Order: sequence, then C-alpha cells, then structure tokens
Amino acid sequence: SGAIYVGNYRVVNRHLATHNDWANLVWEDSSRDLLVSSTTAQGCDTIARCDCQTGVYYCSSRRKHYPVSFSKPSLIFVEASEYYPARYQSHLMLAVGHSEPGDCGGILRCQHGVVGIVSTGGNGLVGFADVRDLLWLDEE
Ligand SMILES: Cn1cc(NS(=O)(=O)N2CCC[C@H](C(N)=O)C2)cn1
Ligand SMILES: [Zn+2]
Repeated sequence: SGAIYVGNYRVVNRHLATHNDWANLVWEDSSRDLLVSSTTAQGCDTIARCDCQTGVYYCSSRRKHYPVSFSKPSLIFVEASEYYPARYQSHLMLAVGHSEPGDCGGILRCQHGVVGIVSTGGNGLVGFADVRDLLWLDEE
C-alpha cells in the first residue's frame, strides 16, 4: 500500500483505489495502473520534474529503502494477475530489486522529489509507474 499526497490530490495504484477515490475521481488510466482523486487537506509531497535514472525506493516486504538504477518510462508487457489480464503497461520503469504485490504504493524518489510508485514485480525486477509527466499535479 501507499500514496503520493500533492496539493489537493491523492495518487494511488488504480488496482488499489477505494470508494472515496472513485467518487472524487480526478483522473485515471488503467494502462498506467494510476488513479488520482481529490482531497480536502493539503499534501506535502513534491513531484520530481527531471530525467533522473537513479533514486531510492521503499520496500515494505523488507522494511528497507534501496538505492536503485532504473530505466526510462516505457511500454512494458505485464503478465496476467488477479487485477488485470495480460497487457502492455505504459510509462513503466524497471530496476533490479525485490518486490511483492503488497509493495505497490512504495515511493521511488530522487534528489528532486517523487518520481513514481511501485506497480509491478517478478523475475528479480521491480516496476515503478512514472508520475513526472503529470504536470497538472503541481497546479489547480
Ligand atoms: C510490486 N509487485 C507487484 C508484483 N506482482 S505483479 O507484477 O504481477 N503485479 C500484480 C498487481 C498488479 C500489477 C500491475 N500493475 O499490473 C502487476 C510483484 N511485485
Ligand atoms: Zn530527479
């Protein structure tokens, strides 16, 4: 589990969104595993506006923050699971690292702020859904 709190927005994995999230929906994209909903209180996270390929992520299955190298956001094939059929997930970045399904929501961050959240894993790799192109998150 886990979310990014920026201004009056809550950014979560779409496969983990609750009722309140869908009711107060701002934007969602199944092909990115992302969902943004409105909030009443202000969040304090800052989104990274950069092309960094190194950072640190939180792994709840290990209670540890790992420094990683990650690939640029791409269209990656993601096997079928209990949440989606086999499909291509867009804006996805991979790193060599440990993850389990319950790790989704863990923040990936660089010196500039939040880069994205854990979304995929398996085969000794961890996938993060990029949020750095979502410029509207800093305004309105
Ligand atoms: C973070 N993590 C997720 C997994 N397992 S997964 O890659 O099958 N994953 C299951 C939950 C939905 C994910 C998606 N975005 O399609 C795929 C392992 N580690
Ligand atoms: Zn950066």
